Amino acid sequence: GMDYQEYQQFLARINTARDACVAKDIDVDLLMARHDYFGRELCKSLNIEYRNDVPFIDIILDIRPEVDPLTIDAPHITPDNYLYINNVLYIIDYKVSVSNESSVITYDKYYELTRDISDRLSIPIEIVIIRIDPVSRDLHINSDRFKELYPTIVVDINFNQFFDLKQLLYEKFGDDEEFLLKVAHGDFTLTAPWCKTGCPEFWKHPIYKEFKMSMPVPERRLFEESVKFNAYESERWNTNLVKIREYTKKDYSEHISKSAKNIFLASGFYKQPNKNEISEGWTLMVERVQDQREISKSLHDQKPSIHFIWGAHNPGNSNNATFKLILLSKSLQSIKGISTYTEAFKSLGKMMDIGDKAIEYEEFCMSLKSKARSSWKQIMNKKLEPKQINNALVLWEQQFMINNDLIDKSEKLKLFKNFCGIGKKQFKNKMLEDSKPKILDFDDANMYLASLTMMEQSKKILSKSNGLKPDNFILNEFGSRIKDANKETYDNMHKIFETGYWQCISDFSTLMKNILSVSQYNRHNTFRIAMCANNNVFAIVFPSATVVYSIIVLHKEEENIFNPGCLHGTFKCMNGYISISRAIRLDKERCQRIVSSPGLFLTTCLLFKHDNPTLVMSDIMNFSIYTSLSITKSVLSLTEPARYMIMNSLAISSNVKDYIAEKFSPYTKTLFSVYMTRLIKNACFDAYDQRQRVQLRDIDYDITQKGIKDNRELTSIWFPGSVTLKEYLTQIYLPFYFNAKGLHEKHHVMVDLAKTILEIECEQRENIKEIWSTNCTKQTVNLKILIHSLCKNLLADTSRHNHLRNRIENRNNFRRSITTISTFTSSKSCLKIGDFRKEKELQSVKQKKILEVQSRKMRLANYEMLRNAMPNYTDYISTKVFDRLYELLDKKVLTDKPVIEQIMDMMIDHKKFYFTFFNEIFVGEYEAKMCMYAVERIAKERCKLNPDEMISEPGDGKLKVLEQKSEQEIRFLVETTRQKNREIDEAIEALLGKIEKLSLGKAKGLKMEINADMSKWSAQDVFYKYFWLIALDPILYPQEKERILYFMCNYMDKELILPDELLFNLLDQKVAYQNDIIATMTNQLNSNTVLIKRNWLQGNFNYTSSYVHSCAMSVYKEILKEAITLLDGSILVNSLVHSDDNQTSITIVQDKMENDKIIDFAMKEFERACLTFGCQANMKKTYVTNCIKEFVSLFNLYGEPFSIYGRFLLTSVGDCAYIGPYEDLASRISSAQTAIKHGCPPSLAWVSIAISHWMTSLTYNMLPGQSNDPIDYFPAENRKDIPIELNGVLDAPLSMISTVGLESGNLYFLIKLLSKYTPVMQKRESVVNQIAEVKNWKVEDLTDNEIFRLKILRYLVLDSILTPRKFTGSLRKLYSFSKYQDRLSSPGGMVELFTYLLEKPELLVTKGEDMKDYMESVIFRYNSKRFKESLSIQNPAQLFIEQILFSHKPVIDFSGIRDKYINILGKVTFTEAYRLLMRDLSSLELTNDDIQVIYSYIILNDPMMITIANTHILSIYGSPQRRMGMSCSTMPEFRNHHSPALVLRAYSNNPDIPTEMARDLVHLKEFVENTNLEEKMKVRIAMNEAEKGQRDIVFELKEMTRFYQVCYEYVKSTEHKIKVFILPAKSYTTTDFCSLMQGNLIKDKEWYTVHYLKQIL
RNA sequence: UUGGUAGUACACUACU
RNA sequence: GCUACCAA
Repeated sequence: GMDYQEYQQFLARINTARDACVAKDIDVDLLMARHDYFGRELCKSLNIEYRNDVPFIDIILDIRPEVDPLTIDAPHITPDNYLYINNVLYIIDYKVSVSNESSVITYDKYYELTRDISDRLSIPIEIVIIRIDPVSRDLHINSDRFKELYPTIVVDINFNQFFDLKQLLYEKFGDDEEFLLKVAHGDFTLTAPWCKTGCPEFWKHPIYKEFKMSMPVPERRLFEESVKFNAYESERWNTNLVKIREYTKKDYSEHISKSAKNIFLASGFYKQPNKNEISEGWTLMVERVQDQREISKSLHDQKPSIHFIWGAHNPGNSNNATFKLILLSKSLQSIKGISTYTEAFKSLGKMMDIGDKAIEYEEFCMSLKSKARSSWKQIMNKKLEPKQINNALVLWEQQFMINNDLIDKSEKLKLFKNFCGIGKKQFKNKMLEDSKPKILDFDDANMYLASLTMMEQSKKILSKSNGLKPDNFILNEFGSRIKDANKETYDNMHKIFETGYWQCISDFSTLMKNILSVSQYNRHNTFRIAMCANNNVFAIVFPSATVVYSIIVLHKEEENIFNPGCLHGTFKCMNGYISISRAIRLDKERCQRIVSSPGLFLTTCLLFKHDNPTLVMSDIMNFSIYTSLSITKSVLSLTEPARYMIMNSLAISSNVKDYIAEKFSPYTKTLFSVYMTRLIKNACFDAYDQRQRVQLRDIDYDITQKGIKDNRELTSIWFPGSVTLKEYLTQIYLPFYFNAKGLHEKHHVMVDLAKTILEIECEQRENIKEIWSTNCTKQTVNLKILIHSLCKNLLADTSRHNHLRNRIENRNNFRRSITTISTFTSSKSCLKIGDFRKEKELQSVKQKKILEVQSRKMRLANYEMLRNAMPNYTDYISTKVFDRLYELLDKKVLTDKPVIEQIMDMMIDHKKFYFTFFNEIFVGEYEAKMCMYAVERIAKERCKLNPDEMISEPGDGKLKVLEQKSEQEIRFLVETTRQKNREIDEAIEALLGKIEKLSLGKAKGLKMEINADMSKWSAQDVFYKYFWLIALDPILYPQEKERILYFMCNYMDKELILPDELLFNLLDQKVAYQNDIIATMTNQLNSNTVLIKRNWLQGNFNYTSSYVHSCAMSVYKEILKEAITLLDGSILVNSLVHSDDNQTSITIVQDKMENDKIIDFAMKEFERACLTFGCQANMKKTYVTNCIKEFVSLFNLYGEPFSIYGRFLLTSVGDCAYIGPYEDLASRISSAQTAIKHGCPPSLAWVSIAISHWMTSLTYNMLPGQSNDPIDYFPAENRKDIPIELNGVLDAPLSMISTVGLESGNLYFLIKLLSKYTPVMQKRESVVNQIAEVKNWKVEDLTDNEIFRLKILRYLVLDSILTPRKFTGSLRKLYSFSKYQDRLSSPGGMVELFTYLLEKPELLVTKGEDMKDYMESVIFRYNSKRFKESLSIQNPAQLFIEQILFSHKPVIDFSGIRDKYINILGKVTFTEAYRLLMRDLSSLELTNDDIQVIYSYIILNDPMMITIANTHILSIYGSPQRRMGMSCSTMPEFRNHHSPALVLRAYSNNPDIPTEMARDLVHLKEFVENTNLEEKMKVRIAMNEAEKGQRDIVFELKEMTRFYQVCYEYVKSTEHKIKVFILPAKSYTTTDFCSLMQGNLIKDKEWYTVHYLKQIL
């Protein structure tokens, strides 16, 4: 082959090389040698003279000696060789390449540059590129004329020696990162392998053998060939892809064409909504429902539409608590007549009859309260003895003993067993496996009329004036701003607040708050009494998670009550009537929503009514009060399907028939549900009849006006009136968001989920046999089409970023320690398998002991078993992520080597996988999490490159993309139709019988929007298809592929673990063989596991699956395009993909076919496209329009963006962790912020903000006149002037609130001061200038309020403040906690660890890359009280009520607050904290320097706060204008290093442990010494210990922590988040965004232009 | 840890 | 579950 001396030299250089530099040079020399070697052998075959390089002037001098080299101006190119024959100049170049790319550039360059000289000399110059493929050895020559001179070229040439040399060089430097960078060139770069060896076990894996045998022989070879391929060692990175693509090209192209030709087979009759479709669907629905339910036509089977009866108040009587107590007692005893429970009721009134001894009652109660309020903790070891007060046995305020002297045992029993339903079961069952749930007959005539009268009656009663002042918190504290935003909404509030509706719901809320408060400490042998501001309504809280209660209403006329279907009986008493509701057993989470309901109801009504004069508020309220309060499964079964039913009904193409027939399953237990089912039914019919008004006709300015200039011509759904399209959509989609979470029980959501999973698995085992098919067989993939489409997409996507593998590694921290990755160190749940029999069986015993004790303590009248019955029980426990990492680190299973390297190892080591449900809906092992991390993050990055894949799109990016696509599509439709008819239009407008002939022949536009949904995405996918996605991937090495595929093989052998909960119930009633799917699939409860093969579990492979989804839509695009060119038309196809969400947009212009046939064609190919890739498009849900896009609950209407922003407003009432006034309010406010960027109008945002305040204050009894109300305790004559940190009212422009939330409260206050106290001459200056002028301020001139505020800002805010502490862990399952306990018990353990952390203070804020660092930082965490509390799951209802009940107890650690400004035993009450705060401030004065420090930490430290400050000062507003055409704009960056963890270590002073580390460190030190800190805490430490006379290791830790936490939040750069705002115009800069925001959020009806007087940022 | 004895604590309170 | 006392 090559020269031998030359060969041995290369072999010496390779052996000697120690540098990427040296090795790189060898690579170049090998290539250049190989190129020369070819040329020499090539020239020998052509029998011409060999020349390595030849100047072009020499070519001329040779063929034209008479030409003047000084005047010819020859090009500056150097061809390898040439040949002048027959007056034709052949320019030659040799290439050794498997690709033609080098040749194209060489040709284009040479050809272009030889044109000038060709024309001058009259010499034809032919450019000849002679290439040889070094693999096949085939020659390729472009020049047809050169092949005529050499029609037979033979080059017996062998490149084997060059391949061996290259291979030896590359093997030696394979791990050299620098080598890969230099060698790689230049559209593809790799990194070092993640592992050395592959996985031989893969090739023997039965599941691989299954995957193999299922393919034809060629595809087997190609798969094994593709796995063993690696781009690093190959000529090009894409050879494998290209090879496999070309092999499958024939069958692919035939599929595209065969499918495209189907356009001519379309009948044009596609699935389509109409009267009959709806009717027949409904018919089939009723049939199915009857099989599955027990239908009743009887009203007495009715369930409560609302868990509440109500009556108006009585101004004739007193509203004193004690008065009301007696009033009820007497009213109960004076019940007249005989009925089943009247004797018990009278007895109850007797048991709370304190007679006239009210003063005794009060003082007894206040005595008990004072005691309880004396302690932060609960009172212990002091028995509560009931006091005798008249006939009543009083245990506590409004708690009464169940006195057996005052009630017959026979009557008492009826009350519990039958009325309360406590301890009763009627098993009228015939076989072992025979009792269906009962519902009302929604389609019965009279049953409907029954529901209608309830709605009618409730309107007659609640519409009436409540006869109260409308005044309330929302109105008094936010009415002003709401009115200025929009007077209409202000008026609408009053309309509501004046009615019985508002009072009724407000009463239910207050009473429920009190019911819950009261239920907490209620005992098994006591009842309790709840009251509210309405002196006619009460609640009896019956003895015992849940509350059992009955509402009691006092009223004058007997039928004058609001009875939403839960009245038990109305009774005549002494001075009128008394009504009692059925006993209600309601879980406390529902109860908490009831408390919140006034917010929901107000929000709902104002929303539905907003800006619509056709709607009657009365009608709105009657509907809204039920949706707000009917917190039931009944309504849930209606609001979900309503979206699909109604939308399908008005769609171009859809399937109402099937959706209603199969999936609509009403649970009409209440009358309201029956009433609502009807509204939905009519909605569908009404929807179809106005279908043509929604869907656009044949139409640029005619299209956009429809959505922008939205006129009100559609029929309203839930109440009489007319409605715009937007408003129409809100009525359809909003109701789903009324629904509460967890309306289903614990046991019942699991069981349903378990059964579906198991059923699907069982179906597959017995029917699903095939993996591949060409006819879209159920749950199959078209093999060759998958392969070809993957190659094509893998090529296109990989080409648009050359450093992809690097991107993956860096963005997902593959190279870094596992201990530095959030998701691998989280507090999420995780699963581990092992032997925990003893632990659990001991707990089984200990649990039953505590059960019987409490069960024995009654003045009233099993794991071990499981594991004896189950031979194959896979034992397990659920721990936390960080805890499992600790354990594995501790047992040296894991290490702190790069995470990706351990993942690779884990893919071989973990052979058996397990998953289960929660205590991402599946919990997996930590090991499972590691493996899938690699696969999904690889996919993640390539999804980001793929332009159609959107699950990878960061932030709010989707809403902006939808808009860009739809504005691109309106353009295409318009311009394309205008250009196709330019000539027809000209002939027409030039000139009625001959105009008509021409107007038919013109092209018609077709726009269709496919809003699609995929079916059983994860449960019925063809998981095998992803094997190719891995094998074909060029960025993966063979060793990496082998391990990944071995994992995926194992993954298809994974097992689901059935929670013991499911297994008990079945064993409990297992007398013999049973057919329940759970027992069936467990070999009759032999195992607690089931093998789950084909179902990859929901949430685990989203990116991977979403990438293939994109591939399926790329085939779809090609089919539609080919189909339309057969009609010589134009087409634009766009597709947006998001796991099981798909929005595909088609725009067509053609003149040979009716649109109905194109629609019919397009949908069938959509269905087929999904199926060929193993996806099942769901046509019950999938619907088609020509104007409305829907994608992941985002809309685009005729080009304009649209969102159901209401859903965020409804969640702004319940979302908080219940920690404190400031935190809770912050949490609730962020929902209003979200709604704003989603298009919420100004006035409705304020209502949300108002409600948020109310709920927050309500939680801590801080409302006006309430105990913890701080107004009187501070220098302020208005809530707006009291700080936000002390639960003051928020005061700031809405534009500012939107951008920076609660922190705007202070920021605005500081801005008011600048506007007031800077000199008259400086007022028009920027912020920085006005802050400098603070040194010329007079503190003495400031008002008391202003100094109070400033003092708080200075000494408290710098580095939330009034946060209650709780006495509370139950952390037995945490491995790391047990170790923390070993260290507590160890003699010097903890001090040793505290010491270690002070030495490495980096660990106080971060977690080091080191293992030891991590393990020791975790043990440390446990020393924190608040951390340990986080690990235990907490019921939000219990968090809510605990906060209420402890409101008067001392829960403020003021000593923790006070110490921070110095240079008392235990806890304190809220109210006492206020007082202590004021006192301290009085003796702590405020200087001009202090005020500057305030401005510098708040304003000047944040570029955002500077900008926002300037925007408010320097702005001036232009005249108002309408809102027309809203646009999506991304929020720009305002703010302008290395890993914070290491940077902080360097600080404690060696940038070593590059130079840039010092660069970081230098300006970290500047931040320190300017606002001195290093010297501040050193002094602060020295003081504390000198006072104590001994070292205080705790205080030193606290100080250090905050010192370094300040540094941690200074160093770390925040990655700019993508958040998109709907605005009146487009924002192109930071200046635009502020002006628009500032100008868009002031008035509902109009918006303003905002200009500025000076520079801003 | 086991066994025994005795307990297990609090809001609304309102123009109505 | 938590608390106080007692016994091992």
